[PDB]
Amino acid sequence: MEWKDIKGYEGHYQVSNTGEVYSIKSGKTLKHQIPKDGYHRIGLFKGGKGKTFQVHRLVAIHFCEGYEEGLVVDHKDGNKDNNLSTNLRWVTQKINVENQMSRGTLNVSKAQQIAKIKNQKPIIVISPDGIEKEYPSTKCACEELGLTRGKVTDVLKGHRIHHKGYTFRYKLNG
DNA sequence: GTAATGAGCCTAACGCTCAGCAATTCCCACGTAAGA
DNA sequence: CTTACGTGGGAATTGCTGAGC
DNA sequence: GTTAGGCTCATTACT
Ligand SMILES: [Mn+2]
Ligand SMILES: [Sr+2]
Ligand SMILES: [Sr+2]
Ligand SMILES: [Sr+2]
Ligand SMILES: [Sr+2]
Repeated sequence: MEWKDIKGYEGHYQVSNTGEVYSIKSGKTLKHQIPKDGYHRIGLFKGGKGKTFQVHRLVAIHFCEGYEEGLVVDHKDGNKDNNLSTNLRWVTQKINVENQMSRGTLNVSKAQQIAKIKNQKPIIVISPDGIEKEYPSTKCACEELGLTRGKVTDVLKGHRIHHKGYTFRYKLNG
């Protein structure tokens, strides 16, 4: 098990390729914090003030060739508890995602399902006769009243004053 | 003693790349009324 | 006849969203 | 994936 001195904290702490962070003045080795996001963190103190660090970055920074600005540390096996240096590697955020893609575990349908709902802006229609009705979306209205979306939108933005006799205005507050 | 520190624990944010769908932008086509 | 103006389509863009990193 | 800051309690220190 290889040990190296934590750069910028030499003489105070040390790190091992297995993911162990040892303190010299404290005598013992810092216990890993494992939050809800599941990444092991620890706090390193320097001159009274202590900062929070990610165990896997510390390992990667000290035992992994490939570090370049903006790069991100990846856990090859997806096991965030496996922090051996051999399981980590400096990768490009694009590449880290492409891997999820390959494994087919990147989820975007959940966002889409919630966007189809959340992108709707309630509008108010005004008939030539004066009667008004509030619809859930410009789309919904156009369909019910046989209108064209491009048009209805133009009126809503003030680019056109009316369309097919009706006029439109957004429903504010809600 | 009292007080500055260090180890543990947590919460809060924010960026990457994704790809379906509502909202938008706006170039076009037509019929009609106005211009030279 | 040659422009303008008033409509009404609809094709190509934007922007939003929550997940697993 | 990434960083910051907060809180508690013990450890040490010593105003
Ligand atoms: Mn990964
Ligand atoms: Sr909405
Ligand atoms: Sr919205
Ligand atoms: Sr365009
Ligand atoms: Sr004439």
